[PDB]
Amino acid sequence: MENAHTKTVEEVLGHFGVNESTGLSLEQVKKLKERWGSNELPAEEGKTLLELVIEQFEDLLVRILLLAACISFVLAWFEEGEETITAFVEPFVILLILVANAIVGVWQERNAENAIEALKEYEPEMGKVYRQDRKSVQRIKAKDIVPGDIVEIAVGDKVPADIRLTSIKSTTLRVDQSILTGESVSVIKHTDPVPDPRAVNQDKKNMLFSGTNIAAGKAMGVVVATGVNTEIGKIRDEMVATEQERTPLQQKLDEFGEQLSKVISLICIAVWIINIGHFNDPVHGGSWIRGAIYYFKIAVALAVAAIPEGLPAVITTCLALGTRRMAKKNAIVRSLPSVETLGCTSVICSDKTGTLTTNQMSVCRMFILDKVEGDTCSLNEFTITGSTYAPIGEVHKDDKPVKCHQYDGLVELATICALCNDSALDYNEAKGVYEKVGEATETALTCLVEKMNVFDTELKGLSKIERANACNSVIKQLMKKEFTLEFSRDRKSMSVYCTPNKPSRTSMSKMFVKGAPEGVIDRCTHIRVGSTKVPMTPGVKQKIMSVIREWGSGSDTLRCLALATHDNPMRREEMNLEDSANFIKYETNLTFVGCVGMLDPPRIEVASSVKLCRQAGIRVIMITGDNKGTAVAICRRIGIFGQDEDVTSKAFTGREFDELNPSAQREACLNARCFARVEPSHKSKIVEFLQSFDEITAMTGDGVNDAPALKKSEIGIAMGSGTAVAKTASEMVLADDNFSTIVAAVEEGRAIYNNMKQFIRYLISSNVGEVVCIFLTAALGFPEALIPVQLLWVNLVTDGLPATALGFNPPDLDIMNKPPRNPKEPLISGWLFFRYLAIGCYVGAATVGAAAWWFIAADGGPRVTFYQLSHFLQCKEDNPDFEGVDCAVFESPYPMTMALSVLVTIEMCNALNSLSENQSLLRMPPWENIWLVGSICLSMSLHFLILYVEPLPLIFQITPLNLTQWLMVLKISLPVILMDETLKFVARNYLE
Ligand SMILES: CC(=O)C1=C(O)N2[C@H](C1=O)[C@H]1c3c[nH]c4cccc(c34)C[C@H]1C2(C)C
Ligand SMILES: [K+]
Ligand SMILES: [Mg+2]
Ligand SMILES: [Mg+2]
Repeated sequence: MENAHTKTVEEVLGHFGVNESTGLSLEQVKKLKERWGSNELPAEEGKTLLELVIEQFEDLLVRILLLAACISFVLAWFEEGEETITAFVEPFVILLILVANAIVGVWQERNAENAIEALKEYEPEMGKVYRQDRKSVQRIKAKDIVPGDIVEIAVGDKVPADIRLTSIKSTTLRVDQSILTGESVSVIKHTDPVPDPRAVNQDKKNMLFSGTNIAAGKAMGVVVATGVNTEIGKIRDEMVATEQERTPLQQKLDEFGEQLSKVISLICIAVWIINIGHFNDPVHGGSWIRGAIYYFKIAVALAVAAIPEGLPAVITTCLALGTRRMAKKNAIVRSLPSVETLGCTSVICSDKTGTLTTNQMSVCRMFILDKVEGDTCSLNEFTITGSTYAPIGEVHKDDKPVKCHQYDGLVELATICALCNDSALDYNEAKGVYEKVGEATETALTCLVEKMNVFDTELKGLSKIERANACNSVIKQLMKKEFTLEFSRDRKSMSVYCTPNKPSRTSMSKMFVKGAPEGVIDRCTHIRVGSTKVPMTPGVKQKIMSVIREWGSGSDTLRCLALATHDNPMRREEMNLEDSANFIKYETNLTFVGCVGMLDPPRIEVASSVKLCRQAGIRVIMITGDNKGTAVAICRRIGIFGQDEDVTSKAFTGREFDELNPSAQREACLNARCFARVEPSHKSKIVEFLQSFDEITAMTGDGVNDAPALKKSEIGIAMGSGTAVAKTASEMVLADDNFSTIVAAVEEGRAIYNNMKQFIRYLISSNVGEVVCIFLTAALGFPEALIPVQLLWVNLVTDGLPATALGFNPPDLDIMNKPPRNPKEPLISGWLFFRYLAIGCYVGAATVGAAAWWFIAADGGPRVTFYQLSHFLQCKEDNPDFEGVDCAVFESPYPMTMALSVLVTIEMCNALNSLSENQSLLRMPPWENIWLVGSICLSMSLHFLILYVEPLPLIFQITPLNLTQWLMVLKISLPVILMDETLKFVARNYLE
């Protein structure tokens, strides 16, 4: 049964045919057990490691390299037995990189924590029900509770299901709804029906929600919904939903893979049509099996040349080195790709309570009476500092520090706050911070007494635990509280009856009252001025409320409590405490002492972080569960709104948002910076609209209610003081709760993005140069210039060192002054594609020309034969036109090691040209990045180690170039820098 909050307790009881006294029977439970099942949150199992590694191989471009792995394994299977050691190097190093990138991709995207497990912690193991088989209350598992059961709930217990309240056994019933509402303040509940079925969970005072706990009181009720039907069940339904979101860089590289896969297939057929016919007259060079061996060797080389192997390594290396840089700022990155996404975020959604505010209530202001003249009175306004429950602070009067031991009106004010309290302060030894005991509102008064220190009690040489209650224990030794008049909804106040201890015969009993200002001071017939007592004037009572109104409804917008006392209370025996309605009569003729305002203070660095995101073009939108008045008040402090700014169309509540038509809801998500009284389902609903607009959203909650908005967001952020559910649902956690890490992570995320796309183009320009080299030798007919074994060493070891160093390029000075980049922007531009194509064509001709140089230059090699070079496959000894030259020169390492040195040297040049896009190398010196110069030296010296170390040149088929051949490769490769510089000059000084 749903929407039972609109129906009376008798109607709901009549729906299940149950008697609230005897509850359900055993035969009716079994009938309800079948249809509604057991009451629990089902668990969502995660994908295992065997399934995640398979999805790495399902990519289209991975299947291309995997295809070349099997072809090279068959090509190495047909090789002669003498060369077998060097033959299997190709398929193994291909399979080596194939498996290496497979596990790196899984280790990168894997989320090791499950949010459903943290959500199932709120399900209580046991519950208390009334059933027909027992005359009294029974205790059973929460799994066996079915809708229609009559349950009893007491203080401290967790609510096993969603329950319609029937009878409240205590005076008032208080609940902690922070699960759904995100707010830690207790809520008063009743049994009366609530109209307006569209009302949110915050507006239903007759319902108990599963996972919440009871702050105080005792009551009973009937279970409307169990299992997934509850409100916590609506949370996990949005938790199990995962769209496999991918960061924009992963999204474009995923598309670039299918765009590259079509080219590799077309280039294979492009060489196949230029392939001389082996079915007609290839001089019968081989058998029918030997005809397809060249097409397989050229396709493997085309795949190894086009596919940028090692790219998953340099990307993952940049993410891990960026995650470590963020951990030093106390930001724990739970998803490696998510450090890049935070650079392009155009909007930041933030929960107010626990994130923008300290979640700990503190007294902001207080006042007492100063002087009374006629019907007009003057007040002394005081302010109290500190954002936390830590009993530290100093009271200021009119912008001057003052000690309150000399104000007798303040001493009695602190007397009321300590003496009438159900709460206490506590110091956590493990957490190292002061926690709260009981109500957070009453705890704010406890801190005030310690921070005021009216009696000048010595606080030095006192333990941190003893310091919590230190100033309260003194007042407890003074006055003895005999009993307490419980808080009741009618009078909106409470009181305590205390008698002095030390002034036994010189003093008499008194009664201290606190409550809502309207209901209290109307029962106050006097005003406390210092230690004296003056009658309450209608002109005085009008001036008193004039201040309390400006505190509640003003730009401050603080909660207020009127503090009054009864000097001559009624006698002990004359008070019968069973009926709660008599308490408003017992508290009367009070003397108004003072009033104390309180607020949940915003965090210190939040207001400064908002101004920085505003300069970066990043909006901030508060989505909270608190009231609209308090939220707008916080937004004016932190800078989201202006003090005089009109919030009319810029702020909405939960029901107001749902009431709008879908066309009106769209406009709100764009222009509205504040959303209050928001159900957890609406937190994800707001973020869902921002994603429909092609915006990159960042959601920072601390709460269980924030979990849907966190999981739905592309990059979520969690507070270290937040619940475990909010941590497992996000990609990032702030351990120190510093909000300035958000603006520091956006700066760290933009520097990575500019460097990532920089080496992405460097590695992608190196591949097009290797395709032109392998396509030109196949069209001309020259022997192989580059072996795919050599290309893998160039793609991984040679080009991986400067590519990783390109991630260390110094960021921009104004980088945080730029608006967020377009998430749909291409990786390459029109002029950038023409440039990488022009550069790739020069290196392709430089490596092919290097092999043609050794043959045609006739220094150390044979003389120049062009017809014999393209036709070299037709060379067999005793054939004319080959007279004078050896037929084995085509397999010599010299032409290949000539092209390999040209390829490596050019890649050291392109690595140097990758410092800045359009800037020159003279105005941007090469030493601006030290890691890049060191990467070139290591990569260049590794090109020597591959030649000289004994086993290496046999598998790679290379030899040293001695003295002279290096001068040919250095003069041919160096113009790459001059050629690229010209393409940068016309783009910088002319194109734009
Ligand atoms: C087994 C494994 O997980 C993988 C791989 O083994 N790889 C990458 C890859 O995902 C491939 C890839 C997919 N999309 C792109 C864009 C740009 C570059 C690459 C890729 C490199 C690819 C390869 C083969 C290195
Ligand atoms: K998420
Ligand atoms: Mg992969
Ligand atoms: Mg919160």
